[PDB]
Order: sequence, then structure tokens, then C-alpha cells
Amino acid sequence: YEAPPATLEAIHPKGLRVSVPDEGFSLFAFHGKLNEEMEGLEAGHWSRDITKPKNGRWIFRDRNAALKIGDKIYFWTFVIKDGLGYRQDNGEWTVEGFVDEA
Repeated sequence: YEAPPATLEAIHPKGLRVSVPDEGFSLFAFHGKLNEEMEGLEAGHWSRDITKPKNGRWIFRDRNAALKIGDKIYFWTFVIKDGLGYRQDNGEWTVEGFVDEA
């Protein structure tokens, strides 16, 4: 196992939302793109690091993600729980959830 599945929603064409279930992490890193996959684990388009959860889980929101039900995502994420260190791979997520940046 390497970090839980990320719940990437589908916000309006003016951003996006991506949250994940916290099981004891202390640091989170978000670096992915849209309708485009990267190689050699590099910094795609998005770049940020969550140094603290919110509401019990690590929630994130962008303002440059213009996608809609039907799109896809391919990237990875870095985490740090109990000083172990985890990260998701495969880079593949289909949009199947809408949301509002309100």
C-alpha cells in the first residue's frame, strides 16, 4: 500500500478540488496536470504542499483547472505519515464528481 486514493472532484471551469482521507499524515504535496500525463515523476502544472489537514482530511482547491465531467487526470502525490513517507502512482483518475467553489 502507498497512500490512500485521492478524491479529485470536478469543480467549475475556473478551478478544481482534490481531497484525501487523512490516516495520520503530517505533510502533503500536490503536483499534477489535466488530460496530460507526465514522466519521471516531475512537477506537472499544479504545485503546492499541504502542511496541515482541514476538517479531518487534506482538502485542496485550485483556480486554473478548467475541466468538466468526462475529463481525466494523471499525476502523483507525496505524503509523510509517522515519518514513513508515502506517494501515489499510476497517475490515472476519471472525472466523476461535480462541485461548487462556494
